[PDB]
Parts: sequence; C-alpha cells; structure tokens
Amino acid sequence: MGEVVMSQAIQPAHATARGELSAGQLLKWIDTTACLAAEKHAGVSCVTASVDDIQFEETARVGQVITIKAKVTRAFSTSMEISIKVMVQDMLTGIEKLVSVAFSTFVAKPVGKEKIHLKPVTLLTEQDHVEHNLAAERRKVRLQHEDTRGTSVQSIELVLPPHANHHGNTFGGQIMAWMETVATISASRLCWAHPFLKSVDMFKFRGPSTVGDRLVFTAIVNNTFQTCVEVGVRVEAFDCQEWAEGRGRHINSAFLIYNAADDKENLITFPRI
Amino acid sequence: MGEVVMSQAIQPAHATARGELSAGQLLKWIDTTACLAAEKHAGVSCVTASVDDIQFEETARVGQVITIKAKVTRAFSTSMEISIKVMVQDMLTGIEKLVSVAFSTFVAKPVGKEKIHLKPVTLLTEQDHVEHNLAAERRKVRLQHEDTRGTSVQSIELVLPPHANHHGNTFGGQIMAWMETVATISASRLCWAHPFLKSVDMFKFRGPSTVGDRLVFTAIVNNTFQTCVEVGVRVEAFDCQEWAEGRGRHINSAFLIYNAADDKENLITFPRI
Amino acid sequence: MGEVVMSQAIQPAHATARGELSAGQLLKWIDTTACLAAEKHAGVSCVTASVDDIQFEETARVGQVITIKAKVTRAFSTSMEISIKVMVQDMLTGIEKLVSVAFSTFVAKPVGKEKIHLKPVTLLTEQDHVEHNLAAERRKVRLQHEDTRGTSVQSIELVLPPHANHHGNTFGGQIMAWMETVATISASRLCWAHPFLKSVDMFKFRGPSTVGDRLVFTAIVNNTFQTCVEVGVRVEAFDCQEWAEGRGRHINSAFLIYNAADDKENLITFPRI
Ligand SMILES: CC(C)(COP(=O)(O)OP(=O)(O)OC[C@H]1O[C@@H](n2cnc3c(N)ncnc32)[C@H](O)[C@@H]1OP(=O)(O)O)[C@@H](O)C(=O)NCCC(=O)NCCS
Ligand SMILES: CC(C)(COP(=O)(O)OP(=O)(O)OC[C@H]1O[C@@H](n2cnc3c(N)ncnc32)[C@H](O)[C@@H]1OP(=O)(O)O)[C@@H](O)C(=O)NCCC(=O)NCCS
Ligand SMILES: CC(C)(COP(=O)(O)OP(=O)(O)OC[C@H]1O[C@@H](n2cnc3c(N)ncnc32)[C@H](O)[C@@H]1OP(=O)(O)O)[C@@H](O)C(=O)NCCC(=O)NCCS
Repeated sequence: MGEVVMSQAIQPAHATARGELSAGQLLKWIDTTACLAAEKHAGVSCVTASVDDIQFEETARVGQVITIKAKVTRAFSTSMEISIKVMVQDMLTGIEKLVSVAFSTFVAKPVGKEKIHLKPVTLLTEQDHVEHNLAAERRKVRLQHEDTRGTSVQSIELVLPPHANHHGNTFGGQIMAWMETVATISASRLCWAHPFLKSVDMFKFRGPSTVGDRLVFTAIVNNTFQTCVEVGVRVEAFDCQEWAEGRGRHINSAFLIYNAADDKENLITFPRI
Repeated sequence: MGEVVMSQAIQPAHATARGELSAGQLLKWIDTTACLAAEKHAGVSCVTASVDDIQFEETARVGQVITIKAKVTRAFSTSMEISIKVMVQDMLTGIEKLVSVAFSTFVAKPVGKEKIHLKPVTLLTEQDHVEHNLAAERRKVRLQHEDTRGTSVQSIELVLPPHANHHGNTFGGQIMAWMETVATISASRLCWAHPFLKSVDMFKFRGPSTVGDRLVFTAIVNNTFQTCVEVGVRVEAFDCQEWAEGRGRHINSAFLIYNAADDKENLITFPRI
Repeated sequence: MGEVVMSQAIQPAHATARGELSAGQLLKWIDTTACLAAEKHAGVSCVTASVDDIQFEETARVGQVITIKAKVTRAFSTSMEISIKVMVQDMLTGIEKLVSVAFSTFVAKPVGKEKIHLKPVTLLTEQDHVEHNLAAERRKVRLQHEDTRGTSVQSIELVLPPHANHHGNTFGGQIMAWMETVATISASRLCWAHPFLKSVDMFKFRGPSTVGDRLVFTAIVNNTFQTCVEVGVRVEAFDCQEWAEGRGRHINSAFLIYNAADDKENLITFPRI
C-alpha cells in the first residue's frame, strides 16, 4: 500500500563492542528503505536531499529483528517526502517495540537534461489526506530551518562503488553511517564509557558526492547537559584533484545527541563544559 | 586437478547471534567457488543456472575453517555441471568433518552475440568417467524437475556492484544468502528459538538480475514436521522503471528446511500446521 | 600538516574469533591512509608499489580505537615514500600505545599516456629535511632488496569493485588483508592455537591487478624459531582467459611472522622444522 518494507536480522557484523546495533547501520538501512520508496514513486534514481529530526526510543541488540517501513506521503515537483517507521522485535519473546518515526526528503534525478515532473500520491484513507496536508507544513519547516575542549575526532573515507548508486551518486545513508561512527568516537572520548545514540537533528545534504572522492569527517562535542552529550560532525568532500589542492565541498553538517552507560547497564552524567 | 579450492576462516562478521556460520554466507562461498571452476573451464564469465539439493551435515562455528572444493564434472553445450565438497576443520583439535556434497549448474555467457561451444572435460581416472556418465542422469533429473499462518517475512535488497560480476550480472550466491537471511527470520518467527539450516531443495534461476535493480524477498512457512520446518522464499526483481510500475521478474523460488534449538543446545519440535 | 588521519573504532566485523583486530584489516586501513596521503601529493590515483618491514608492538581489541597517520616524506619522479604511524587507544582508560611505525612506497598513475612529474615535498622543520634525506637511503635499500611440512593453505578471491579504485586497479591493502587471512590459517594449522601477527617483511607489488580477476593465495610455513613462526604467502593473478589457460601473473610474495597463544593468554613455543 505504497509501503516499502525491509527486514534485517541483527548480526555481529552490524554490532558494536557491546552487542548492540550500530546507529549508523540503522541509519543506512533507513535511508535505503526511504530511497526505495521514493524511487518507487519517481521511476528514476533518487538521492537523499534532507533528513528531519530522528529520535531513537530503543536500542536494538544482536539477535533481534529490525523492520523498516517507508512511504511517500507527498510528491511536490522534483522532491518528495517519505515517512519512516522503525520497529524492533525480540525473537525469544515475540515483543515489538517502536524504535523510530521520522521523515526524510528525497530528490528525483534525471538521467541527462530531462525535466522531471512527479505524479501525485494517490489518496484513499482520510489519514492519507491528513499526512498529505501536514507534508506541506513540515516542508515549510524544513526550508525555513535553512535559516542557517580538545577531544576532537578526524577520519577519512574513500567512496567506493558499494557506497553509491549505479550512476555513481553516494548514498546519504552511508555518509550518515560514517558520521555516526566518528561522532560515537568523540562521545566515547568525552565520557570514557559506552555511548548510544539518542537522536540526530535535521540537516540538509548540501551537495552531491561521487565514487572515488574523499569524505573528511570532523567530529567534536558542541555541548553537554546532564545525561546528554551533543557531538557535531562536519562532512567535507574532495575529488582527487580537489584533494590535491585542498579545495573541498561542504557536503553536510549534523548534530548527534548521545547518552552513555558504563560497564554496568547504569546511565551516566556528562560533565558540564 | 580441475579442482578450485577456497579456504575461509570463520569470523564474527560471518556469524549469527549464536557464533555459528550464517548458512547464506556459506552458500555465497559455495556459489563463488563453483563459478570459478566453471569459468576456469569456459574462459568466459558464467552465471548460476541452477542448484541441486544441498544438505548440511554440520554447522560450522566461529574459529573454525571452511574448505570448499569445486570441480567441473562435465561440459555440455553452454552449460556445465559442478561438483562441490564442503569440509570444516576445528583449529584446536585438527578434526575435519564433511559439511556438504552438492551439484550446481552454471551457464557460460558470451560477451556479445558470440556463440559459445565448451570443450569437453578431459577424463583420466575411472571415477572421472563414472561422474561424467552420472552427470547426464543428474541433468535429466534437473530438467524434469522443471515439471513445475501469518508469520510471513518481507525484505528488499538493492543490487550493488559487489553483488554482481564485472559485466553487471548478479551472483546467484548473493541471492541465496539474502534468501537464507529472510527465511531464517521466518523460521525464528515460527519457533521463537534458534533455527539452523538443514537443507535447500533444488531450484532454478529463471532469469538474470542486474546492478541497480531491487530484489523483493517473500518468505513464509509452507509446512512443518516434528523437528523440521519448511520455509518457502520467493525472489522477484525490478529495475527502477519496473519498480515504479509494479511489473517485476520472477527470479526464483526456493524451499529451505530448518531445525531449531532453544537457548540450551537441545533440539526442539515444531507445532503442526 | 601533510598528514592524513584516519580513525576507526574496532567492531566485531573487524574482529577475529578472539575479539582482536584482524591484522589484514589493519593492513587494509594502513594502505588506504597511505594511499590517500600519496594521492594528496600527486593529484592523481596512486597504487601500492611496495611496502617496507612492518612490526606490530601491540594487538588491538574490539572496543578500542585505531588512529592511523600517513605523510609524504619525499617525492621522487613518479613514486613517493609515505611514513605511517599507527596508535591504539583504550576507551575505558584513555591510554594510547604505539602499534606501528612503517614506510610504504606509492606510484602515481597517469590517466592515459600522460607523463607524470611530482612536485617536491615542501620542507619546514629540520626533521622534515632529516626524513627527506633518510628517504633516499631507505629507497636505496628498497631497490637493493630486489636482489631476489604438509600444512599448506590454498585460497581464492575474486576481485570485485569494492576491492579496486575507480579506474579498476586493485588495492594493495586488500591483497595484504587476504594474504594475512590465508597465512593466519597456515600458522593456526601448525600450532592448533591462536596466532597473532608479529610482523610482515618488505616486499614489492610486481604487477597490477584488475576488477574481475582471480587471486590465488598459497600459504606455507617456511621456518620456525622458539615463539615465532614464519609463513610465506604467494599471490598469483588471472583474468578469466588466463584463468582458463593456467597462465597467471605473479603479483607478489610476502613473509609474515606470527606468535601464538593457547586458550589461555599464555604464549607458546613452536616446534622446530
Ligand atoms: C537537494 C538539492 C538538489 C537541492 O539544491 P538547491 O540548491 O536547494 O536547489 P533547489 O532550490 O532547486 O531545490 C530543488 C528541490 O530540492 C528541495 N529542497 C531543497 N532544500 C531542501 C531541504 N533543506 N529539505 C527538503 N527539501 C529541500 C526543494 O524543495 C526542491 O524541491 P521541488 O522541486 O519539489 O520544489 C541539492 O542541494 C543537492 O543535490 N544535494 C545533495 C543531494 C545528494 O546527492 N545526496 C546524497 C548524499 S551526497
Ligand atoms: C539459465 C538460462 C540461460 C537457461 O534459460 P532457458 O529458458 O532454459 O533456455 P535454454 O533451454 O536454451 O537453456 C540453455 C542452457 O541452460 C541449461 N538449463 C536450463 N535449465 C536448467 C536447469 N533447470 N538446470 C540445469 N541446467 C539448465 C540448458 O540445459 C542449456 O544448457 P546447454 O546449452 O548446455 O544444453 C536462463 O534461464 C537464465 O539466464 N537464468 C538466470 C541465470 C543467471 O543470471 N543467474 C544468476 C542469478 S540471477
Ligand atoms: C610499481 C611499478 C610501477 C614499478 O615497475 P618497474 O618494473 O620497477 O618499473 P620502474 O623501474 O620504471 O619503476 C617505476 C617507479 O617505481 C619505483 N619502484 C620500483 N620498484 C620499487 C620498489 N621495490 N620499492 C619502491 N619503489 C620502487 C621506481 O623507483 C620508480 O620510481 P621513480 O619514477 O620515482 O624513480 C610496477 O612494478 C607495478 O605496476 N607494480 C604493481 C603496482 C600496483 O598496481 N599495486 C596495487 C596492487 S596490485
């Protein structure tokens, strides 16, 4: 019913040192599902234009099953809004818990110089009309949002073919995964404990990336508050030539909020800064 | 001696939540080895045409070493039959156990409009002639075989470059791996325990897949019997356009038989359906 | 300051059966960082020409963070020398330990028939001049170095797009990773315990490899001495046609020295051979 459904069993390969699902991996999965919904509407390849605020109510563990459902709520001109629901199920108890509810914005790409005009989302249920109207306000918010200490972390990732679509365009989800890895390192470096992602703030993907180009990641704590730490990550891009000349492209800047727990499952308080 | 040998140490990255080798990973490895044997005979790229019945006598664990040997038993016109032997060795005891003995059929692909004629397999030992004759009967069987409850699982995989050969053709082994993941989720969802793969029934790859296209996987228990559960998986393919229009290609349908164990190493009985 | 910095948290996906970082993975990371430094100097794609001796003072564990820093010490004509420093940090204690200090030689590749002339490394500090001079001697040594029992291991790897750069050239680091896997299997097969990499001897990458070609790996113990075992690995390459005809290309031959520990953290002595 307009939904794209992905199901993933959580393996050690998706895990952190604690037997928990890497938040970056989950973000990758989410972006993939959403992108598939978008492309299912568009009929052409789509890329992650932006992401709204994402909060995680639960942290999934190895052995559990993640279910991700994405849907196109509304098409505009070249962009569209995707609603995402993430559920976790324990396979010993049978219990389902909501992990996340979020929105992401995807943009349809032409092959060449094709203009692109998206057909409208067909509406049936009343809730379809409701979400169809809310999509406009949420979009307005998204657009207006573009009104815009030595424990730093630096990292670098080379963009290979499995990190982009078949046209060569880097996945926003991969970037989000790498981002999350680096940020987590920063948080850990502040608390010397075990950080788990509480949320990611809304941000835009400002420019495209391509296979073969370098992504420099710069993470640093921006603020702290009781049990929450905020890490800001910057993603800058260079093709080989740009890499040689030091002139990069600001791909994106995001803010990730973490909690943390020690080597016992008890929560901890971050120092003030 | 016509054999292709692969050796793989089993790491957490190849593991399930139980420290056992993912059956899908093993299937990937098997298909790869077999394909390498086939291409070693053909001199051109080959794809997985079909797979005979595969039974697993053992389940390998993290720390153990898998050895896979493949061989071309007989070439026909464009296809050939590959015999596969899978052994596991424990690296603390030195003990080897047979994991599997199976056959797979591979088809040589031309580059363009080239006709393809395969040279015969050279025969030395008598057992080479024996298997060369048996290959005909086994083939006859393969060809004749094409005479052809709410715990469902749905999943989706985007086919990226590491999932296909350099011409863009999706590996049958990758499809088998994904299949296995989804199916395992279904079985778990029936028993709420820990399923391990007992076997896979013979099936054909009905059509090609290509980088960039979506594979929709649909798993559902078809039957049960004492300690065995049967999960059927369907694999449907869509390029982006087909994805938009809902017209897919039936790539394949397979049937996987599992057992299961609880959080103790004791076997369990599945309910009747 | 001419440095390229990569930071990697160590996950189960990077781990062995013992919760330690795979040496091959570390080698991959090292080669990547170094290559990025090289390309940052050259402005074009670079490949691993050779590697000096690498010794590992520590073995990192899951949960710890690897930091790798690479730098171009000196450019010659088409080649350049890269100095690499590998540090590990425990994220519970905050303690850093040096893992490695090594040198690698990278070669700039033209796109077509372009001649390639590298600009000199700018020198500031005195240590920059010192290393700039030492680079010549170390190079002289590298060039002169090209003056050149049944527990064998054989394995095979198909080179896919994630294993090469965007021009199709296989990464030396991937080859080093595969090498290490196979070698480790050999060592384990000698001691029936848990080998960890002590060092790798300097070796040259004699020829290029390309996406789609097979890498046959042959590992075998060459010698033993008290607590050290030496495993030699050979890497031979075949495109599909070459694969069919049995005429390969000797890509490289390396020698890896291991120690080992039993299922207690106590070191062990290898038998004489
Ligand atoms: C997304 C992108 C195309 C928009 O760029 P732009 O400078 O804002 O140009 P436009 O104003 O014409 O925007 C075009 C569309 O993107 C939408 N858009 C722009 N900013 C947005 C935001 N912050 N949130 C949601 N949608 C946004 C616009 O509404 C417009 O949609 P419409 O045609 O249906 O009206 C461009 O920024 C981009 O290519 N970003 C990177 C996309 C990408 O490749 N991501 C993968 C990871 S690199
Ligand atoms: C395999 C395939 C080429 C055969 O298609 P087809 O409609 O049966 O056409 P053909 O009858 O001419 O079959 C050609 C060859 O495949 C063989 N073949 C067909 N069905 C087979 C089966 N079920 N089992 C074993 N071999 C089979 C035929 O014997 C024939 O071999 P030959 O030339 O040596 O006599 C085609 O079905 C296909 O492309 N499948 C997908 C292959 C693939 O890309 N797999 C990767 C995963 S998508
Ligand atoms: C590296 C390579 C280009 C040199 O080949 P060659 O037969 O020695 O030819 P050359 O003598 O002209 O060497 C060219 C450069 O490589 C350097 N070089 C050669 N052997 C070297 C070695 N053992 N160690 C360090 N540098 C070396 C030379 O000094 C020369 O550098 P310069 O132009 O700045 O003076 C060639 O061997 C090759 O392509 N190897 C594989 C590279 C690769 O693709 N690696 C990825 C894994 S396959």
